[PDB]
Amino acid sequence: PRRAPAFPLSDIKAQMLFANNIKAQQASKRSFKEGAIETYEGLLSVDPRFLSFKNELSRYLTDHFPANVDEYGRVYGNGVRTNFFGMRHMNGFPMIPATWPLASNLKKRADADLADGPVSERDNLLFRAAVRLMFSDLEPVPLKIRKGSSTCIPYFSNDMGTKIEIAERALEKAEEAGNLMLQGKFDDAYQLHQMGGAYYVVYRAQSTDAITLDPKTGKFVSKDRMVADFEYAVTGGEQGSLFAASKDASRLKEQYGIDVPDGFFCERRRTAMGGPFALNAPIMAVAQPVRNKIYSKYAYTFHHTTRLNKEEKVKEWSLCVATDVSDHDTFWPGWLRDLICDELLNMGYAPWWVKLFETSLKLPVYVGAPAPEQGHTLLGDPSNPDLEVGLSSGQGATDLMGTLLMSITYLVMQLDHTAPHLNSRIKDMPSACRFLDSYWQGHEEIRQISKSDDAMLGWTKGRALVGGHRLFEMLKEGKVNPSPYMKISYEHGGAFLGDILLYDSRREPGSAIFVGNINSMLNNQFSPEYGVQSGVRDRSKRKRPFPGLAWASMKDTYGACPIYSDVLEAIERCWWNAFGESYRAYREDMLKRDTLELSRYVASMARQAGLAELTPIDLEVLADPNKLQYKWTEADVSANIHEVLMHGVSVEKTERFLRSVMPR
RNA sequence: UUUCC
Ligand SMILES: [Mn+2]
Repeated sequence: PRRAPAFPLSDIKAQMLFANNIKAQQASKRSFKEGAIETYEGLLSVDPRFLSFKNELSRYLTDHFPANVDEYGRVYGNGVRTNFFGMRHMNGFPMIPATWPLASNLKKRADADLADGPVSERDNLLFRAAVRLMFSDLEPVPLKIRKGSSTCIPYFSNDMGTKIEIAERALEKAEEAGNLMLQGKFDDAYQLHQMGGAYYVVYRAQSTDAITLDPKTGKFVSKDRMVADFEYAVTGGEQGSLFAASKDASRLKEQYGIDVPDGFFCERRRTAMGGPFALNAPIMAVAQPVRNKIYSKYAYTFHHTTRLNKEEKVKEWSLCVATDVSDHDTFWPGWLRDLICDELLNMGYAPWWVKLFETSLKLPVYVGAPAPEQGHTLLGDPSNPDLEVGLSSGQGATDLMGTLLMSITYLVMQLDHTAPHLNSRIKDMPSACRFLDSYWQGHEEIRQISKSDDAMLGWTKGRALVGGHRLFEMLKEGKVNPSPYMKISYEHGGAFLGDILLYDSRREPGSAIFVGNINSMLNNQFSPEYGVQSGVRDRSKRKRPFPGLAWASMKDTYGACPIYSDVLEAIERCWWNAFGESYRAYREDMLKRDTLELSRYVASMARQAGLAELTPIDLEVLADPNKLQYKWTEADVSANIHEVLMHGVSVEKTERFLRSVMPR
């Protein structure tokens, strides 16, 4: 297709994305920035002692605890699935350059031999059925907003009062805005109600990424991460180039005088997108009720909490297949957006709301700073949104879009390769709805537990079982993609939402158990994705509000990992060698301090009652709110704790809004 | 804070 139009920041189309206030203006111009993070209060990620510690711990653990993953990617034994060199990154310093987001993924999908629409009428009915079951009998709830999160385009406000006003105003004018859009008046909808414009593209760190130690050379090698330059991004890959970013950290020495030990690299950086809040609010007001519905009625498939919660479902299976999806967000198909919108209209959803929804999935993107001297460019024209970026992480229902796509993708996979006998049950909408309603409740011989791009597919005893083994074998072979919709493979070291499925000698689900991933404990403790932001007075607004609290939930979260004790002892030993102090004592102090600080934020919490009323989930979330995005949901956290991290808009205002959106 | 869901 055509190249997407691009506008420099000086152009009026990009200028219009940033309000006439300092924050917005600074956000538009912010140049590439890097620097060591404050891993913990008073400790830099590049502190010589800390890097020495990481070098000793990483080698030691890898040495003594080699991965235990079989030929089918099932993990067993020590519950270790890879080496421990992932911790060897100079946290805060990114690979250069970060990628330019692809303005269109049509070609990327076509070239990967993925379909440009439902391949059969059956699939078409299943995707639409997914829409009818998910968006049908919704109950209004307060629109909850994350504290400290930015409203992005055009105001970039982080003020709760301002966010609540923006959100309330948005639920009030959404109808008018959507109708303007239905008339092709996007500039009007944006100018009047700030609904439109673009996603603000930021780069986030994936603090740990694969690193291997070459036996032959004795040198460490970081996994190459391919990035697209501007030409490639605007032409959907027809021109320009895709090349490996540089993770080499040598530069830190001459540039900053930072000492770079051997085998330490710059961090992998991923794109994140901040949505224009006025547009997302009306979307989030529907999205939450949808989540509430699927996590309740379809809890079997979609509601995952503890490792035992997962385990109970999986141990009833005769076969469990741990899938992997390649680059889910960028391959997400715009045809599914259009299918979902079309089906919502068929269900009687307000056209103006569906239009807001459709538009949220075609919005231009404003690229900030992928590298020194690059960026500050708007891709796509906000006057007529027509990008096909795949799925924007900042869209108000991103989790649901990925979940709807994949859940049906896996079911189709199970039907195609193992359960032809179930096809006669999917003949029209009613029967498709009935079958999907039953499958999602775990009532069929083929099952799944999934979230966005993570899942485990199951087969009980029955006719499909033999096909299930063939599918598994096909995946192991890795020669033929089992799906026409996304690039599916098997996970090397099967895990689901953070918990590794630990298999015994029988290599069967019934005798397998879910254990915490010890490598994630290390990632969270020694390679956080953000510094402690000690300059942000209000801790509820920080990326890591109460880092110390994770120590109190550690045993609960990682206690079942086979080498749990071993890792804690190796840490203690190496921290001793590097700092001359006890890591455990260090964490107990942090734990006490954050525990005291926390009572300042929790009203119900006695001005010093312990952590007695808090669950392990509560703790992990207070230390890392991001887990409330990729792992758990509001309902999994104690109510008094939830209020620490979120604030809501009146139920009355959303109720009125929701009534005007929904069919009946 | 220096920008996400
Ligand atoms: Mn998985």
